[PDB]
This record gives sequence, C-alpha cells and structure tokens, in this order.
Amino acid sequence: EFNVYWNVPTFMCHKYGLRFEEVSEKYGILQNWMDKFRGEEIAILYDPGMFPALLVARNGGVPQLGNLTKHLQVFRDHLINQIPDKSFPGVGVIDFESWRPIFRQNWASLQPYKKLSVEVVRREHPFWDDQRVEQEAKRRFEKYGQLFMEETLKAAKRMRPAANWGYYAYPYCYNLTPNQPSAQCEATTMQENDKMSWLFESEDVLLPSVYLRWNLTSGERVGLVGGRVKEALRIARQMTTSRKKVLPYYWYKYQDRRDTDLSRADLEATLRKITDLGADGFIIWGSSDDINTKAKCLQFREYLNNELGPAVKR
Repeated sequence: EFNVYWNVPTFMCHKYGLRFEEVSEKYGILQNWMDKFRGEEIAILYDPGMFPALLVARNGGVPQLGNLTKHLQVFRDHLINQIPDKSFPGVGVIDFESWRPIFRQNWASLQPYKKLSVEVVRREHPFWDDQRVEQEAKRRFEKYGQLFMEETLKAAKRMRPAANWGYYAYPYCYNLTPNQPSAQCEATTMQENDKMSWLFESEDVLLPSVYLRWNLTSGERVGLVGGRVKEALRIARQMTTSRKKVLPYYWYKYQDRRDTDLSRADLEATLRKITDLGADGFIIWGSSDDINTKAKCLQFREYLNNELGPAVKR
C-alpha cells in the first residue's frame, strides 16, 4: 500500500470558493473530509503544549529546567481542541522543532541549548572539574529532552489510540551539510538514531523531512531525499518491538528559495526516489503564508493542476 496525504492548508481558500476537490478526485491523494486541515486522514499539531525553548526562555529554555506537568496539561488541551474525535484514525503529527533530544545535534542556531545546559551546571557546581560539568550538562539535557518528547508522544497515543503518531522530521540525517557533504547521513547521527529506541519504538510512523534545496545539483536533490528515506527505513525495520510506517514530509517549495515552486524535473526524480525505496507513501505539506489570499490560492491551484497533481498521480 502507498498512501499520499494532503497536508496543505487549502482550507484557507474555501472562503474564495476553492475547495480543492481535485486533490482526491483527480490525483488520488488522501484528503480530509471537506478539505479540512485536521481530520480523519491527517492532523499536524504545531508546537503543541509548552515545550521548553529559547525564543527569552519559555518553560525553562532547556528541558532540564522545564515544568513537565505544565507542558502536558497544555498539550492535552491543544490535542483535544484540535482533534476532538477520540477515535481519530489518521496520521497524527507532532511538530516539535525547538531542539534535538541528542545534545550533540543542537548545532549552529541550536547552539544556545548546549551553552545554557553547561552554564546551569557551572552555576550550580562552580568547583566541579570541566569534564564533570560537560558530562553532566549533556546527561541532564538528554535525560529531560527524552522525558519531554517521550511523555508527550505517550500522551498523544493514549488519548488518541486509533491514530498513528510520530514527530515531524525524525529521524534526522544531516546529509549535504558542510561537515557531511555527501548524500549519506552523518555516521554519528546514524548511531544516535540507533540508540533512540525510546522514541522510534514508541512512534507508529516515521516522518523524515525531505524538503529540497535549490542550491544543489539535480542528482544531489535526489540524494538528499534518498539518504533521508533510507535512514527512516533502517530505523523502521530496526525497532525490536514493531513495524513502522515511513511517510516522508514533502514540500512543493525549495527550502532555501521558499517562494519558488519545485520544478517538474525535481518532482519526478524525487517522488520516484521515495516510491522506489519502499516508503509507505508521503505527506505533501504547505505553509499558511503561501495561500492566504485568493490570488495565492489560484496560483497554487494552477501549480497543482499543471505540475504537482499530475506528478503525484503518475
């Protein structure tokens, strides 16, 4: 079975008389009833609850200073508000992007999580040797990072047990990065994904994000997708406990050229890579900002009928 899901917020175009019925009627894409954003096929929760984050530190900033009970209470209300049907049977996507639960992977723009972790240990234990400080910072961050992510996922699964739940973008790969220029995932990240059974055995579906970059060759764009889909399939077949579905998150815009629609050549080669590798389908995502006016709705509909729809159909 191969299932393609509509996760583009075309509900914003309904006020203009554009209901996007062709998604399911012509292109065979699974679509929520009445083209609702959240429905029986799929529902994404954007930054649900009150995950500790650095924005100002929200709920502690780093997970080891966070209030878990506060987060879980808010998360419960957000889930119930957005997914009122207890019997929701679709793909439930938790979109939590503040930090990675692996200390080492909080690089570049996520570096402040590493720094704050160490600062807190140093302040509390000024006379601990540096190795002890570093070790403690990593340990505490990973311990509470795991607690927040695993407890939230457990709560979602308990409250909505008929759905298949997962976190957006995990597992990570970091291919075509400086440090890792080839299309293969970073080796240390592969090892860290292998030891993250607490997350992957609990998830029902793996959702690697495979958004293309414009500043890459055509072959490199396929490689970006391929490396990420292979990482998710390895982990999906890994898992001791179960057989996970793999549904890559796919965007019709370039991640580094956000106003530019994917070319037909790119749609064809990358959607072919996803299917050829044996994924269980894919999820087409869109940003609200790209279809929040009638003219944006009509331009997106033109792209859907000109290129995206046809490519997805076959």
